[PDB]
Amino acid sequence: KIPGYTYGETENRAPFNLEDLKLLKEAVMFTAEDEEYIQKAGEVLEDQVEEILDTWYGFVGSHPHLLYYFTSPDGTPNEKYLAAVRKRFSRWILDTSNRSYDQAWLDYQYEIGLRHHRTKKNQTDNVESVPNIGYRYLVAFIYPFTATMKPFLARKGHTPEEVEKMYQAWFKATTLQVALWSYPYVKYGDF
Amino acid sequence: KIPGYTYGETENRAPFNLEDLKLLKEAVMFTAEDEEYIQKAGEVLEDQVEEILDTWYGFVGSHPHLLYYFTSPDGTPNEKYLAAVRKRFSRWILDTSNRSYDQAWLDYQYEIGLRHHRTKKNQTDNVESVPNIGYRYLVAFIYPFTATMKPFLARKGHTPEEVEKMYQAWFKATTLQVALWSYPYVKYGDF
Ligand code: HEM
Ligand code: HEM
Repeated sequence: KIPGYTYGETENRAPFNLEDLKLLKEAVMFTAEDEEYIQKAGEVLEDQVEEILDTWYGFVGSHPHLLYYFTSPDGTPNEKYLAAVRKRFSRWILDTSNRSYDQAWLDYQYEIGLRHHRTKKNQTDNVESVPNIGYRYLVAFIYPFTATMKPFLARKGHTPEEVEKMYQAWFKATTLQVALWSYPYVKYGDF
Repeated sequence: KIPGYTYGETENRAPFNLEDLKLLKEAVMFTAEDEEYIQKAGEVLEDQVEEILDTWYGFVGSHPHLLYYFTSPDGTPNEKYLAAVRKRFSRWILDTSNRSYDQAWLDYQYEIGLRHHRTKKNQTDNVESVPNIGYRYLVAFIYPFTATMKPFLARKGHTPEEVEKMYQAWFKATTLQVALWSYPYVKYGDF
């Protein structure tokens, strides 16, 4: 098992439903054409995942104000936290590419947003760390995550158009997901 | 002479400062190299601006749930609302390419986020319409805005190199800006 990973077992039901989902997917231009390529993207990404996270944490860990979010109260990086989160992140990359975007998925998007927000942050791994990830970086992270991703989508031998649609499906998925994760951060009624 | 366009005149100081902006630019990977390239995006965009809004309002306009936020209580578009908003939106495309991202720029980012949130929505043009634009769509719109932008950066004859640099800079500026806009949506201290 992957510790802390509780997909389909949140227990706890999302405040947004499947109609909300249809409507947000439309805002983000996500169609059945995108579900083909997001999963195609899975195949291309599966065995590259370790190297992706190395480029990811290499970006986080090269900025103090972002590494911050992984630190012990003494301002040193919690190595256990980093490594515990790394694994669920790994699994998310795959989930995005493999789960059906349904009630359970939605329930876990609620979960994940709660884990970034002060509501649930740090309870999953029983670490002591910063209480809240300020929402501004969640939005901002949309850029580096998407953009780091692009080379990795090519590397496994794919024709610019194959890569551009995989990329775009990934861009939309990320945006969509983040948008959903904003729920706990937003003043009630403004979501 | 653009009604309700109050850039530099907001009377109204932003709750995020310029060190916040440096850190957020950093999350978004935005550097001096991007400064140059949005600037260059501007020369390309300037004389296409009208067609971009036609592409843009076409998107808002074929989704009832999105046109929603421009409608009068009876559920029709407030055409006075769209025309007034379209002018300010025009100038924003230009401002993103043209202003230094300084304290002024930042004060107006605050303002704009207030005009989307219930705080100020509908007051600029003195109209009756819906009270709040739910934050979920603000984030979601990052994708359509960015992606609908790419083909326009290509139509003035530039290399897939230059065009890729101008696109990236735009994708970064948009995300960055939206991230800032979320402020009045987000519970206090969670941003
Ligand atoms: C593109 C936006 C982001 C994506 C796609 C993303 C993805 C993820 C995923 C998949 C997890 C683990 C999910 C799980 O628990 O099952 C996670 C947790 C975490 N991420 Fe993010 N993340 C984003 C933004 C950020 C930002 C901006 C930071 C700031 C450094 C950050 C730092 C963390 C931390 C500290 C955790 C552990 C949360 C906890 O204590 O449960 N993430 N993220
Ligand atoms: C990438 C995301 C978005 C961008 C770049 C953007 C851009 C803008 C700009 C530049 C303005 C004029 C600001 C000014 O007065 O100076 C505006 C206003 C407005 N936009 Fe957005 N916007 C975004 C998201 C949305 C969404 C999701 C909707 C929903 C349909 C929307 C609907 C509106 C409305 C109704 C106003 C008028 C607000 C008021 O009453 O003053 N916008 N937007």
